[PDB]
This record gives sequence, structure tokens and C-alpha cells, in this order.
Amino acid sequence: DSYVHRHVVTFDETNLVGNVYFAHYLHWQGHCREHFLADHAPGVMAALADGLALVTVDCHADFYAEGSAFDEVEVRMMLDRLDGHRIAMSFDYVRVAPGPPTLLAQGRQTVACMRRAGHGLEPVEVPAELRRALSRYAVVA
Amino acid sequence: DSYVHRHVVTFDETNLVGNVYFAHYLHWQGHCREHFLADHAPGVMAALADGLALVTVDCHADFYAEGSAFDEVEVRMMLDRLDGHRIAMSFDYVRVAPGPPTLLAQGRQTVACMRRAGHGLEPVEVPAELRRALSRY
Amino acid sequence: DSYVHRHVVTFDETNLVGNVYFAHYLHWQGHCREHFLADHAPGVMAALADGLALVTVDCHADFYAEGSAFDEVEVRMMLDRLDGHRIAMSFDYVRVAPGPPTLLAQGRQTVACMRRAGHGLEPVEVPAELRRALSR
Amino acid sequence: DSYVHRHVVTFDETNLVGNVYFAHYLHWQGHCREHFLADHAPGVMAALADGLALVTVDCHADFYAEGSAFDEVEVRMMLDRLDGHRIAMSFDYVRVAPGPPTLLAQGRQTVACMRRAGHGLEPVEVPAELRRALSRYAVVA
Repeated sequence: DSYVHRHVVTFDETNLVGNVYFAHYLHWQGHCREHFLADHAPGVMAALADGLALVTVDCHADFYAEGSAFDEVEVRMMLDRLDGHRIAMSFDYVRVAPGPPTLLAQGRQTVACMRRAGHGLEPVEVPAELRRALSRYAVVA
Repeated sequence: DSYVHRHVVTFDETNLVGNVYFAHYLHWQGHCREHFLADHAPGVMAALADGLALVTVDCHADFYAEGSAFDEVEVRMMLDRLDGHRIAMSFDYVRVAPGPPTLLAQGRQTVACMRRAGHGLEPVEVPAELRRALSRY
Repeated sequence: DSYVHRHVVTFDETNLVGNVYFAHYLHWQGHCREHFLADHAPGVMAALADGLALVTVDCHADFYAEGSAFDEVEVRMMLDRLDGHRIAMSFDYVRVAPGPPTLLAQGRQTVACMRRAGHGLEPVEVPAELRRALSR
Repeated sequence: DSYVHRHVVTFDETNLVGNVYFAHYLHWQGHCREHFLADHAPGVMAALADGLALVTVDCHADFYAEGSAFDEVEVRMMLDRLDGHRIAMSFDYVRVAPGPPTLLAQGRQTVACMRRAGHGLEPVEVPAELRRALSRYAVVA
């Protein structure tokens, strides 16, 4: 199963060629993880306003098919790895309208849970609530 | 006199038509004012990290001519008004390369000086240093 | 009555202060007029791919209240005037969640309808369907 | 040796944490490769308007240190691979001001040289002028 974040491609996201500028696909990963916390871990987003941080470690995208203005894109997110203070997510970018479902792109991202201090940013274990939520989207065999 | 902030139009700023998306001209006003504080009021820029916030009250733009990817744009900024806690700026967007200088658009913006309160915000008086800098225009 | 475009504020739209960076509110006007065409004038939408362009003449925004990441904003659009080849829209940005509904900001925009005819951009009138739809 | 694109971090690039939003680092790769064409392959720049595109195959970024508004970042670009119709670049994002040069992130990107015939993207061999310009930034041992 995957977490489905819906996006409708806007004109400001299209380059003079007619297709979606590459960097936008990375913004959509951020939206997908944010919308996830809104829906399934609202205590966590919330804490972000009082201490906590989800730091991006790395991100990746691969681009297969051209998107266009007014395409309805699904950013489908799955859990790759949960190890201590770190979270590994993968993404699928499927155009669901107009026309047939088309895999436009695939992405990945790594996030570390941190907090702030005088000594510096310290690694702090994934909040219970977010662990509980992420688990539902793990890939089994 | 005007403060000149240089911008080179990038592909992410151009839509399917081939011209600069309107919204971007408003971002550039932001870059121009920020670049101005870096150059002419650097104490104020440090003070925005601790207490002080510049809030946007309004902004306006009028569009005359189309930009294109790789155009060298001058965002030329002037001081209209200094009104207690408030600052009014205007803008000229001139393409200086390629081809002849062309006025693409003109703009305006209002910014208020605010120092964060118990739970909200309050109007402070334009910082001494920022007043000294707007005086040389 | 007004046309409703829903937007949920994302973190990339917030600056270090904590509130929505001003320039994002102009993009939403763009999303609102585009979303309007998808819903209520899908022929015009298609005509854009071939000749027809909606050129922005001017835009304006006034900012009253601070937005925050995860706020559910309504960009409510109304028709001010329809003048030959031109269209004047206004906008209300209302936070509908969380908490009480709050007017964050007001907006306006003027758009000129334009299809090419020679070595240059030429004023064509408002398409029948778009003239019909703005009236609603 | 590397191609140096300079970027000054603006407020619209910073989130409520105070640091640069991750996705902006991908936009800067775009600016770097574009600025490179302007400087060292201006014929390729002109051919873009008429029937040449550079389609992004993939991109990647790793993040090591936090940027801040007004930091002067160098987006330094090197040529990894030139393989027929393809180009692989790597990127070092170095803060040069304020304080000691600091590696903030590292990125990679793959481009493909594509031309339109009717309504079909065909792979075109890397143009002579860009092939020669990129070559000056190749890795020496």
C-alpha cells in the first residue's frame, strides 16, 4: 500500500518546452511527507513548532515521461527503511488524468529526526506516533 | 537615484508560452530589498534573526513587455515614502541585455517594521541604520 | 457568489519568520484562474495549446493576516469587469482551517486575451465560452 | 577545476527552521548548467529555441551543513561522464561567505540531448560546442 498525495500541475511549474521543470518533482516529495504528517501523525507536526526537526539527508529523482500543465499527478509514497533516528521513503509519480495512468517519475528521500542545542543539532529517535504511522506503509513480500 | 539589483532570467521562471511567469516579478522585488539590506543596512539584517520582522503590507506590478529566458534584468529600486514604521518602494524592471534597454514592467511594495510581542506583533519605528540608508535615496 | 480554489500551505511557501512569503499569494491567483478554466471553460484550455494566450496586464495584493504552514486557504475569485479583449478579477484569501475563518489578504488581476496573427501578439476578444463562464 | 556559479541565498529559499529548503538546491543545478551555456557554449543556448532540448534523466543531492539566508554559495560543477547522447555532472555547494568555506551539499545530474522531429523526441549526439566546453572540466588524475 502507498500514501497518495494528489497534485495538479500548474503553469508556473511548466518550462518553455511545455513539460514540468525537473526541480518541481522534489518540492512534491516535501508536500507528500508534509501531507502525510497532517493526516497520520498530527502530534509530530506539530512539535516541529516546539523543538523538533526532520532534516533532509539526501534526495533522488528519475524522470521517465513528460508531464504537462493540468495533469492530475499522484505522488505515491512508501517506507523503505526506519533505522533509529533516520527514515527512508520512496516515491512514484503517476499521471492519473488525462488519459492512461503513466509513470512520469520515481524518487527517494532520507530524513533525520533532530533537535536543537547549544552543543549543536543532536540526533533524536523517531517520535513514537510517526513510527506507528510509517509502519502501515512498509513493503512486505 | 536608484538601487540596482541584477537578475538573469532562468528556465524555471519561464512558462510554456516562452515568457517570464508574472508572479516571478514579485519575488524579484523581494530579492532587490534583501540585497539592499545586505549592502547598505547590514545591522538590520542581523536584527531580523532576533526580534525584528519586515512584514509586506501590499505589492503591485504592471506588465509592458515579455521577458525570456536569459535576459539580464535590472530591478531598479527607489524610495517613495518613509511613514513612521512603514517603507514604500517602487521598481523598474529593465532588460539591459540582449538587444536594446526595454521596460518589461514596473512595480511597488510596502513593508512595515514589526517587533514580535507576547504572542503577536507590534509596530516598531524604522531602525536608525535603515533610515540612514533610505536617506541616501 | 465566488469561484473557490482550495490551497494547503506547504513549508517551501514559509520563510524564517514563520509565515507565508508574500510572492506565493500571486502564484495562487494563477492557480485559481487556471483551475477555473479546467472546471468551467475546458475548450479555452485546449485553445491554449494552439494560438490563444491569456496575457497578464497588472496584478495587486494587500496583506492583512499571517498564514502558516498547513493552513487551508480559500482563494475566492469574483469578476470585476469584462471590457472588449480584457478581464478584471478580484480575489479573497480566507483561511478556513485551522480555527475561525480569517481574511489573510485581498487580490486583483487584469488579463488580456491574445492570439497571434502576424509577427506579433494581437488583441482577440474574450472567447464565447469564457465570456459565458465569467458571467456565472 | 570546476565551473563556478554564484548564488546568494534569498528569504523565499528559507523555511521556518531558518535554513535552506532542500528542493532549492536542485533549482541551483539548473541555474549552474544554464549559466554554463551562456558563458562557454552560446551556440547550444541559441539551438534550444529551435529544436534542441536537454531532458533531465535523473538528479541527486546530499546534504551535510545548513545554509542560511544571505550565505554566498558556490555551485561548483564537474563533468563526470560524456556517453553519446548523454551528460553526467556532479556539483559541490560551498558556502564562501560568511565564515570558513563550508561544504553544504553535493549533487549529481544526468541530461540527455533530444531534438523534436514532428512530435517525436529523438536522441541527438551531444553538440560539438557543448562537448568541447564541458571537456575542460573533466576529472584529471
